[PDB]
Amino acid sequence: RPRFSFSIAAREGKARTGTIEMKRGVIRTPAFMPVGTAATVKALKPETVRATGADIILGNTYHLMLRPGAERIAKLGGLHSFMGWDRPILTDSGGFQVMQSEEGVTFKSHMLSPERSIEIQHLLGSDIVMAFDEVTPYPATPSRAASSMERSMRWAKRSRDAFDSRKEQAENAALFGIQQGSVFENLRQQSADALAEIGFDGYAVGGLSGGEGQDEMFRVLDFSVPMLPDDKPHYLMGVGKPDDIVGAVERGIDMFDCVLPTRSGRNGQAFTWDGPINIRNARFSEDLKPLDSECHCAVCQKWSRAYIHHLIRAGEILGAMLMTEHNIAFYQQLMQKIRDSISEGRFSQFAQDFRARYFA
Amino acid sequence: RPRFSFSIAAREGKARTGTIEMKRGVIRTPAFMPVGTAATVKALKPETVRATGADIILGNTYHLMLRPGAERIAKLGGLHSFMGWDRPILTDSGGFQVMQSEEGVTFKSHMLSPERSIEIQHLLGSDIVMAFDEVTPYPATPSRAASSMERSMRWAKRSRDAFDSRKEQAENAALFGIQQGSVFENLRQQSADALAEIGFDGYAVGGLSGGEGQDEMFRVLDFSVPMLPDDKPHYLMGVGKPDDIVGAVERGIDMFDCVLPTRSGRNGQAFTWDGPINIRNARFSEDLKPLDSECHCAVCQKWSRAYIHHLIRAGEILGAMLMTEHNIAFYQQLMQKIRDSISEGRFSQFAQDFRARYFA
Ligand SMILES: NCc1c[nH]c2nc(N)[nH]c(=O)c12
Ligand SMILES: NCc1c[nH]c2nc(N)[nH]c(=O)c12
Ligand SMILES: [Zn+2]
Ligand SMILES: [Zn+2]
Repeated sequence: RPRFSFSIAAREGKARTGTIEMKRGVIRTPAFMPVGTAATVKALKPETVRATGADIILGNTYHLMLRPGAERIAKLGGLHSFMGWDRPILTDSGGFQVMQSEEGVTFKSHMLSPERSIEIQHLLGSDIVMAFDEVTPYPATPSRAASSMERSMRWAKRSRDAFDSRKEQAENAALFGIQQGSVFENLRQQSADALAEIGFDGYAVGGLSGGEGQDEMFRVLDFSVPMLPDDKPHYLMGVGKPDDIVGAVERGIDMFDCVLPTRSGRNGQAFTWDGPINIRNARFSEDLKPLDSECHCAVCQKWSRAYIHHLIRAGEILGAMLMTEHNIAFYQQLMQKIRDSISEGRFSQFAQDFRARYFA
Repeated sequence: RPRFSFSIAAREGKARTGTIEMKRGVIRTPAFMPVGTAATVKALKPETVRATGADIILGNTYHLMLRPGAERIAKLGGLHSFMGWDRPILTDSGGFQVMQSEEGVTFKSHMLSPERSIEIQHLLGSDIVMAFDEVTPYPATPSRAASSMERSMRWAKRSRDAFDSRKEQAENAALFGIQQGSVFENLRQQSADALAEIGFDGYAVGGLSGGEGQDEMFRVLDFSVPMLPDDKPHYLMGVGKPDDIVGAVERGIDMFDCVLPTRSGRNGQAFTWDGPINIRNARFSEDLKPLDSECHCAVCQKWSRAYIHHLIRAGEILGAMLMTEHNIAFYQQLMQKIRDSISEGRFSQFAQDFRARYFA
């Protein structure tokens, strides 16, 4: 396998399905990345993450640099070895957790800058490295959005140069740039233009899911995604709810990460094709059905709603484990249905059918 | 398989190795039972419990009756179905958690008595049912020890009769009686005599590990175990540390349960053949070795001390999972080495070698 190759196998409107080939494996797009905060997808062994269908997971640069430490992980062999996940890993850059000077930022639990962020991602042994950016809070005035976007584009060039100057990283990993500009079309365009002039392996749409709500997010995606190079992956960071994913794919997004399936699983929320359920609710106390009637996951093959209800109410670790496994499996099944429907030219109908039942 | 059959395959001194055949499976003795408090061996799926070598697990009557409820579990199909463990389950009776009238006891989180305890164990679908007893606090005066023992023997007969009057339970489960009498040889003998006159499928030594310490516990086992019927299993409830298990087997015990491997795993203590380690200690922060150098468990095949150190310090659920799996696997490997050494007539040497290295 090459360092990086993205191929589109089929299209429907703005939606695409295809593959990213990297040295540690192939990633089927559109892809959902389970989030490994501190070198673990919470409550799951890596084999279990893989069994659900995940091709790639996300690691958080900010958190890993605080504990256990980036240099410590490198000394121990890198993140893949440390946590026992041998497939691709994408690492975010830290600009979200940060949300200061033109050089970068210092904070108390440390320093982050374009150079230091790329270096930490190198120390971890990341396959997909994200450029270090400045993330504008929503809402943002035009002036502030422009200033943060301009800074982010200067930092994208510094990110690019830091990555390239590290031969081992440049030869074996990929680097993605991050579009900014808040909700403003002209800034989004300036940003896209700047990123494409520098050139990246992939392009994230940054700055959304920051409080603007789905309508506004979709409106911004409507004009922002066509500004990115068509022949590279489009990554929407920190999204999201199933309906957010479907609608973002309808608008050209190829990759996703979110803590929702994991976090909400631990809290008692299970995803189903008829919408999420609150497993702690009394209505589930003697319900022998699985979490979801169609789900192929091991949890739904083996345990009832009633049992998982008990586990979560009791604070048992196995409750977290089962909820999380199901939720991640559900998310992967969603992505698989999206991939198959696009390849078969029936994604429009899938989205319609999905929504009518999920929000019945 | 029969309802119940215990066969001794080999002996060395007072130590025995053999099998208990029951309808849901065979139990290799000497046996360690992982404890499932509230319908879960904490942090482990039942398949993982089985993969470690466990033949049987313990369920806590007291806790299950409080949450989720005994009648609720019966309505849902019984404990095996509820939690997804299809092999034998032993349930304790509640007399430990209780530690009042001659009829039984009422308390606030409910009622327990010989009849109600046997009924709850029936509702759960237990394979090995324990008689309901009264457990004397240590230390106990001779007079108090005698009174509690006498009461326990009256309650053993009531337990026996309740079990027998329930045809389904009598035909498919086994009933074990519990010897009491504190540290007093004459009371222990009276108790053994009373239990054997009633007749049970197995005999537990109750009332120990209550603060008397290992020396005293071993002294009491020295005279108490020979009082029990030789041809039935001998169960030491709530024991224990590896060296406690070895010494109890040297004195004729065939079965064990304890929360130590699970509880102490979650807290950061890993068992090793050179003794327990505190994985949170700084000395493990960059240690690439497995938890134990010889352990065959999946955790030690795959992850380092350093990683598990990180997980436990971070409060991650996977830390609990890995620690627990290892500790239960260690305990099963201990039991396997005990079984093999007795069968091969080299258990004396094993015990000696085990102790010299574990306490080096
Ligand atoms: N949801 C927006 C977002 C999530 N994670 C992010 N990480 C970075 N560097 N930048 C961003 O804009 C975002
Ligand atoms: N360690 C003593 C002990 C543990 N669990 C027990 N359960 C019962 N019924 N009786 C007992 O004496 C004990
Ligand atoms: Zn499922
Ligand atoms: Zn191990």
